[PDB]
Amino acid sequence: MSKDYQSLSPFELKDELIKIASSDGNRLMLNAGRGNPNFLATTPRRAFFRLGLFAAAESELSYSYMTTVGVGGLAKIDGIEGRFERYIAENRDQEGVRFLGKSLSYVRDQLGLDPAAFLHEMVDGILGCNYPVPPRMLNISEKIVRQYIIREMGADAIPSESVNLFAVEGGTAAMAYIFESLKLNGLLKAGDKVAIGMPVFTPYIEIPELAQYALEEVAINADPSLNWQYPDSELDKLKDPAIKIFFCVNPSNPPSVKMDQRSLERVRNIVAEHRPDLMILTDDVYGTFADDFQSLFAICPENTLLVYSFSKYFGATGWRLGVVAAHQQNVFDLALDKLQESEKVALDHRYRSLLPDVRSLKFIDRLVADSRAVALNHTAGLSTPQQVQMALFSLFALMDEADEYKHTLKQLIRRRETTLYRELGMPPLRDENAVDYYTLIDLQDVTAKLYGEAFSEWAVKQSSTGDMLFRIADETGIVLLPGRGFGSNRPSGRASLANLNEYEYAAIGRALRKMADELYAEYS
Amino acid sequence: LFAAAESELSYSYMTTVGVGGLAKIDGIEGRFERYIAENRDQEGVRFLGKSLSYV
Amino acid sequence: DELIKIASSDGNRLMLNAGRGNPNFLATTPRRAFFRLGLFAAAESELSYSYMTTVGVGGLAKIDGIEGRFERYIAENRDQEGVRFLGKSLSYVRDQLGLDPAAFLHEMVDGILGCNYPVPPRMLNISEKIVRQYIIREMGADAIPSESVNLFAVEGGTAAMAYIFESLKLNGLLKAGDKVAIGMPVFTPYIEIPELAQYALEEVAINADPSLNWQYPDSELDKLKDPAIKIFFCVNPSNPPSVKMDQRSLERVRNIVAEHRPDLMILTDDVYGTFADDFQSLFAICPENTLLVYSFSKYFGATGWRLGVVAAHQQNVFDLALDKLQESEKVALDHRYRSLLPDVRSLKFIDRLVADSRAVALNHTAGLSTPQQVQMALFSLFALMDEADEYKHTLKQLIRRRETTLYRELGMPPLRDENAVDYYTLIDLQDVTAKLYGEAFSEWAVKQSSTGDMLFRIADETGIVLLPGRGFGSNRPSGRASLANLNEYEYAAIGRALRKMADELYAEYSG
Amino acid sequence: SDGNRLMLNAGRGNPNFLATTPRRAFFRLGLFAAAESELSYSYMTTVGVGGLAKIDGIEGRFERYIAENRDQEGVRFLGKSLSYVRDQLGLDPAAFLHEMVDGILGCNYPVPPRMLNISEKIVRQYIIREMGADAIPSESVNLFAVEGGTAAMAYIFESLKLNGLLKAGDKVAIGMPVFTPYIEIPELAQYALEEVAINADPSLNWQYPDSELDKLKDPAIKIFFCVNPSNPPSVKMDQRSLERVRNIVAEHRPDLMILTDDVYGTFADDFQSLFAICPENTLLVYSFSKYFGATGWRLGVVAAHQQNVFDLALDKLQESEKVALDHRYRSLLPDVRSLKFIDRLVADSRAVALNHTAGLSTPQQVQMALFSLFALMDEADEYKHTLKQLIRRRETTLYRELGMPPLRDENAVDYYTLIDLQDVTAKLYGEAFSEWAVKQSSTGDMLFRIADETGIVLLPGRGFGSNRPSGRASLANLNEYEYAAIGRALRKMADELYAEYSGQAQNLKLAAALE
Ligand SMILES: *Cc1c(COP(=O)(O)O)cnc(C)c1O
Ligand SMILES: *Cc1c(COP(=O)(O)O)cnc(C)c1O
Ligand SMILES: *Cc1c(COP(=O)(O)O)cnc(C)c1O
Ligand SMILES: [Cl-]
Ligand SMILES: [Cl-]
Ligand SMILES: [Cl-]
Ligand SMILES: [Cl-]
Repeated sequence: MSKDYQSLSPFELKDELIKIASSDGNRLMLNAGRGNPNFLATTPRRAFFRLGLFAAAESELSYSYMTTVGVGGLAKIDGIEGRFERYIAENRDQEGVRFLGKSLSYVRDQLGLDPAAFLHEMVDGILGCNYPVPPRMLNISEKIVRQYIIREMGADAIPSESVNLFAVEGGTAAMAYIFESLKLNGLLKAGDKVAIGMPVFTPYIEIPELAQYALEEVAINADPSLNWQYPDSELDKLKDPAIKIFFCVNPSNPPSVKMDQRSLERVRNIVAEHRPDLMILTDDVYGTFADDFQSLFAICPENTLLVYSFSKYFGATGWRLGVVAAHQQNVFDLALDKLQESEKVALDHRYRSLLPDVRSLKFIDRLVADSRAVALNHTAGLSTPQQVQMALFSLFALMDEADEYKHTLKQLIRRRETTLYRELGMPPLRDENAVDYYTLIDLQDVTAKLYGEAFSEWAVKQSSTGDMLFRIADETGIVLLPGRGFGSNRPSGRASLANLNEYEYAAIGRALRKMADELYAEYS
Repeated sequence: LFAAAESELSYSYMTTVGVGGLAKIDGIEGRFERYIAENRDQEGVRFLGKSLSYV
Repeated sequence: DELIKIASSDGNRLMLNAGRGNPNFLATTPRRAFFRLGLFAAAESELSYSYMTTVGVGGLAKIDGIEGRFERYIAENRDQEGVRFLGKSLSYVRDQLGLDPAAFLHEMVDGILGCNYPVPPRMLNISEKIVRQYIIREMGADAIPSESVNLFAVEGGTAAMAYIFESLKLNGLLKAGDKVAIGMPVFTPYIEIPELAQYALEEVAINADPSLNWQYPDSELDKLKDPAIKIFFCVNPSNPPSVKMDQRSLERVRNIVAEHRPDLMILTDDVYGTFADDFQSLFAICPENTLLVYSFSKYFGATGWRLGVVAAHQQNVFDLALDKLQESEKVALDHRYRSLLPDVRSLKFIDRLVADSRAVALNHTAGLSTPQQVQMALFSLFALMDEADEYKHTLKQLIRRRETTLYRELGMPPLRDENAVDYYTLIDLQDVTAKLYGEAFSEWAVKQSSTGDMLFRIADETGIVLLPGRGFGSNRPSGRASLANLNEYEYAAIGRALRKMADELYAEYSG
Repeated sequence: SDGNRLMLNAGRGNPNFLATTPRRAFFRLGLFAAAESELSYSYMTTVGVGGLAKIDGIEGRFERYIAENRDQEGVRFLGKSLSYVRDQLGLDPAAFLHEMVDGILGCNYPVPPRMLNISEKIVRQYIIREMGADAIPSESVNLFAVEGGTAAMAYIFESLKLNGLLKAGDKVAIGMPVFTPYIEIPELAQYALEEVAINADPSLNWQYPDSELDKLKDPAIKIFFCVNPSNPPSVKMDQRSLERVRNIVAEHRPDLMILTDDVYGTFADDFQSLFAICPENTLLVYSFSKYFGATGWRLGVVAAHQQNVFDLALDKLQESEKVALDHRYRSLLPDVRSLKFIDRLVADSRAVALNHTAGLSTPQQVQMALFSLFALMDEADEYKHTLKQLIRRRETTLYRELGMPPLRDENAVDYYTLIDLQDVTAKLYGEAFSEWAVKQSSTGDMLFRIADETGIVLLPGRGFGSNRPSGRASLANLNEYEYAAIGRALRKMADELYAEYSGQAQNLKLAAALE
């Protein structure tokens, strides 16, 4: 397939290169531009499996008949704290159990929630024996996860009670649901313009283009000379009232830098002074990998729909865990109040089965209903075991006051960067906005640092992206994404610093150094 | 629980937080067989062992 | 001399006889890992012995199926620290270095049993790959392709220097009368060796300047431009001053080699590097001109293990110098190494170190014992796997705590800068007296005492012998302590003794 | 193959057996030591950092470790070790335990450098017993621990040169045949010594004839260099030979230096070293490699008697030579004329100035002391008998189809065995055939046939001067089916030589019946 990559003829060369890839991880980058982590948070997963064993015993205590097979009943909330405290006490030597005991203290003692309700939500939830209720998100899991979201998005000033979440099957489901609900509710109409922060991976460029949404894309271009920050002139394009929504991945993918303070402030001022109606849709999956991250959701909560995925930070791509966050008073609901009477009446009919007064149905709840064709709203929602795992990842981050996990992953990314660039003039100079979950390996910069500016200009002209990607693939079996495009004046390639082990980054550096040495030998 | 151990066998660095790597397919039958042999008294484990035979 | 007499102890004797402070701390996790690995290996060996007997006899461990058996041992012992470390080690080698896991485990098991001669003799295959990653990292030599670094495992830096001077002489790279520039001050043994009649080298001092916090001035380093100086011999971080060469200094040498002395040999002893902040070796700066000697002794608390390596870049000035010898010298060398290989002119200097270490003919049974190479690899893994440098911070904080305890009654520790290492610390009478009672008093006090009075007195009240101050000359009463070999109350006792002496000096002076 | 290459490159067979009890005792001692270190570390920390073990109270703590681990083989051995050192050698038990604990942690430089104090006393008891040197008071023997016999020979030749005991052109008598490395070292240009062969006689079963030993009476021969038991022949010098050397030293050459390598002594029956016969004239080199299957550990010792011919020769150097040595060794002590040769070996091994940090690593010395204790405490020699029976089992397997093993006498060692075609064919088909087969065949065809069918390369039989097709194998480095394959290949070859001899004979008869 290779959609992201493609986005003796030159075409067939590209096809041959794609065929070299041999791992699911390499193919995921070529097809969809995502780096699947090869690390994962184990403590909250062990806590999840240990909670399940406790829950299985709680279920068997509720089965009343002598049975030859394993059948259980529903766990009881009465007496649950004491039974859970016995389980904790009998298993102090099991890491997952110790984590569960601390998480109960955090929720009961720091969040101030009902301990038996928490334990029962977690036990019944991990048994997966009841439909999610309410469908938008389990009650205590929502309060736990939103504390995590607010902290990592740098949105401390927003009172936590003003934030609501819809738990979904990763950012992948969130985007599918959000675009469908914006169309269904007349918030995005045929011909409307969608401003997109670019560069961005292909799936997000593609969604608005679907014929089912007659949308026009307007590029808000990141500037390489500014280390991929969006210049004020680009951000100012958001002033055109024709742009109904600003769609952004922050930290970005592929550049992998977070928006700096100047950029965030610019957007905040454009919104307060010129576009109080602007809808913002931001995907902040990489936030925790940045230093002192602050989301567009923290800056303009009333105008932003935040999409947060747990996939990359917790190494949970296969768990499909995400949330859509909205402030209680937002521009989407303001926009719904402004629809023409004809659209409002059609929506009264569409959601009539949900509640008496549809005009009072908030957009975040329309997302839930639309995700399952409305009529099935009562059985909608993310599975309860998924919500439980999501809550345990959240508690793991929240209870780690010194951010040990976050520091561990950031040092791992830097260690890999050093290994990759060792033989290429060392890692590129970083700054406070660098995230580097993805890295751009530029031929001009590498050859310059190694043999000087003059050799480098002769080198890029002598070479090509295709040449570079082929030499690396042929020697290591790893196919990098084209950094700029096969026709570029500056041959470059991109790799994720999350999906390979050190000797593979070393091999890539060695293949590239070798190519640089042979070019210089010729230039000698 | 077996998979968490498999993931931790793939983590290369010293750390005080629990971090694991991707589980390896090489030698997996042997490690699974050891897990099964050591936990013959746990109901879930006997079931996993028979599942392998069925498949 | 008189000091050892009034204060007898192995620690004191070592300080005066060898100018070294033996660490009183040691890395234990990789040691427990070594002993646990040994228990696994003993069981592997016993199961390879085919006959029944009550006697403890074992056979050779088998490589086939070794990973599965090792994984069972790890899974069965999650509660033994040494075993968990071994489990992480397997992943680091398999997953981060990308080396064959069965080969790594068999090299470690076979190696700890010590049942086979080291092969190749220069260094076991996988231990070399593991240890060079550790060397490259701590020497701050990241820009050097690691496949270009080769190592010869030796019985500590002590064996390294002996091997190196003998091989440089035997191969005509350092002839009697050649000038050797030495970074001074340096401890006595390095002053003495080049001057043995056996080598008869002429020493040229590159003097560290106390007024620059013991860095070498550009004027001193420029002496290297003199072509008669064939080699620059340096301990960095230095012993006794204990500071690392600053950026200005390393760049000065790099320019000299690049612009004036492409042929200069460099021999650097960087055993204290890990105790410095952001250390960078001359090997990282001039890899093709430098023979690096690295000892595991001080950092790991492993003086008794005798673990060291000699590192060389695959393309280096020593082999260029071998290529530039006169043909008649080459012919003599062909006859010397004839038994080793058909084409002696292709024999690299690092492989000559190995052969010369055991009189050439015994080359195939030369090299560091295999259990020593296994322990060296485990110390190296322990540092590589410690991404946050926790062990390093712990030792640095321990050094600082001792320094604070030592100087508490002496005006506090001397102002530290980015190049400070302080494995050895200078206690200067004038400086201490100045901080306590004023420069006026310190100029007087200094004429009232002397290095000998100071040392004899401290040794008599505390049982501790300091190294006499070296580097200024003699003009200044002063002594050096190691912050690595004593416990807190002993540093407190030294400070107490010096303060009392300062207080008596002041009592007089005041009246 | 590495084992095959070792035989070809170094002329030695690496054992495939090893002493495990003393190794388990070493790893268990280490775990005890690690906990001792951790208890001397005073600060809370996340990483494993330890302090130095304390001697105060060490016996009680060690006794608790022993009592709590009665089920671990290594631990029982350790407990008996303490009794042996304390109750039989009469040494300080706390000092012994602290030397072993601090030693195995490898946290202090070896002191004194020549050898740890207690390890030296323990190892010399073992050396004296296995070398058959009991008549020598053990206090009269000093040892220098080194990195195997390999390091010993390098240090010894270098020290003999540096101190002027052997000068260019001096003659060195060498017991032959001997393996290659020892013929090559004396001829290096850096030594330039003249070699004089002392040839073992195959008709004397590889013993040195008196006429050969008598070559030592030549005053120009400064040293006799011998490997005993020998390699490659693998026989120990008999009583007659030892006595001949003893009489020559006593009557004609009181000044003769003897350098003997006795690594194979424990494989011989009732071994006696030249060191036991002429202690004052001999430097003994003993390696632990072969007997304990410890080639990778590199454990060796150089042994010298307190009063020896080496120090006498240093006292007889020209005053000009002593003045130069006064300068070489000045940093070590004030009276260089009192520095004994065994201590110059130590200083010279590390360029003199690094003397105080010279010496074998302490964990190596601890392992060597445990191998020594294991042998000393094995009163009935069970380990030795076990190894000898394994060697004999392999020998039986090798020769089963070759007419059974050759007749062994009281001087046989057979760590290496000589497969002599003349003997094998005589045993299979008679002397007449045997006399004919020795003329038809060659060592080269023997080695090629075996290598061709089995993958195993043997060493050519050396020492004969009358074309005797033969090859040598080590009985220490292969498994039974490999020795069986070697025997099968040889039997096949003997059968083809026989069919041909038989055919020629029948033809000779038919040809005559036609005339
Ligand atoms: C990796 C990635 C995600 C995660 O999507 P999920 O469906 O939640 O796994 C989201 N957005 C971007 C830009 C990504 O690169
Ligand atoms: C302590 C130290 C060493 C270590 O020598 P080893 O033989 O390796 O124990 C080396 N050089 C210097 C300058 C040191 O002070
Ligand atoms: C096997 C062997 C040795 C052992 O040498 P090390 O260096 O001690 O391993 C010594 N001498 C001879 C003749 C040998 O055959
Ligand atoms: Cl657990
Ligand atoms: Cl179960
Ligand atoms: Cl342990
Ligand atoms: Cl044991």
